[PDB]
Amino acid sequence: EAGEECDCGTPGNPCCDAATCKLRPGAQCAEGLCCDQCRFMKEGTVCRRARGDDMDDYCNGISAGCPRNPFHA
Repeated sequence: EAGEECDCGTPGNPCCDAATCKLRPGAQCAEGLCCDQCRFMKEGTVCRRARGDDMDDYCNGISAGCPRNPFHA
């Protein structure tokens, strides 16, 4: 979202930096599993590593939220 949850929304977020609710360069995201150091995790990077039971969800690279795997998320 990064709307009301612009700086964090809930403290249980990766970067949770207020610079994301500001026009400060360097911070692109504060929320989502695909957000690392307030930066979008590069496409191809998993936001969820599989382990037999789980399946690998891959980040879109330009999205902080973990995109649903089209091959059964």
